[PDB]
Amino acid sequence: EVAIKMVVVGNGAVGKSSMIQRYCKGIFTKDYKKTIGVDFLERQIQVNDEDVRLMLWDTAGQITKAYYRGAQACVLVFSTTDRESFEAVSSWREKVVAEVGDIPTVLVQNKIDLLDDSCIKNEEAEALAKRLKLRFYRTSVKEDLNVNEVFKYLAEKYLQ
Ligand SMILES: Nc1nc2c(ncn2[C@@H]2O[C@H](COP(=O)(O)OP(=O)(O)NP(=O)(O)O)[C@@H](O)[C@H]2O)c(=O)[nH]1
Ligand SMILES: [Mg+2]
Repeated sequence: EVAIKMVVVGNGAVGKSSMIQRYCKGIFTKDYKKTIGVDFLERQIQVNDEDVRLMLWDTAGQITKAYYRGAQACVLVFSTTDRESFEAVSSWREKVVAEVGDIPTVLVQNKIDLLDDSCIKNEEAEALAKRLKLRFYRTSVKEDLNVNEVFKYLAEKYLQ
């Protein structure tokens, strides 16, 4: 079994904990509880012909070097309804790079079910993905849309 440590970063309330808990535990709740300390969740999946255990590290976005240390893949998350979270993506990217260098990374626009309150045009999100040279997924944790694919992509990229 191959273990992969993955970090998930982004501004407060973008849905980092919701993403991780949906992926690992299959649930979603509407109430916002800011993450306390660092929470460790895991999921065992199959990639090709190999058992893989994804070790997902969760912490609040509003961070110690120990959180990033040894990270092998990274999700950069912003929220459909939070322009500041989108503007902060580059800052989060550079924070991760400064800690661990070049690791497989993916850009995620979460809360896509709230498109009526969107603060980011589709073309702006895609322009950011291109400028950062990152694969881009639109997710809804509430609807369980594309969450599995985000983590599968990172696991496949690490193993390749
Ligand atoms: N409509 C909708 N709400 C979502 C979605 N994902 C998360 N939320 C909501 O957004 C709020 C914040 O989610 P949470 O996962 O705690 O965010 P976080 O990035 O972990 N925050 P923190 O950095 O403070 O720990 C919660 O009210 C949660 O229900 C989504 O895809 N759609
Ligand atoms: Mg959280």
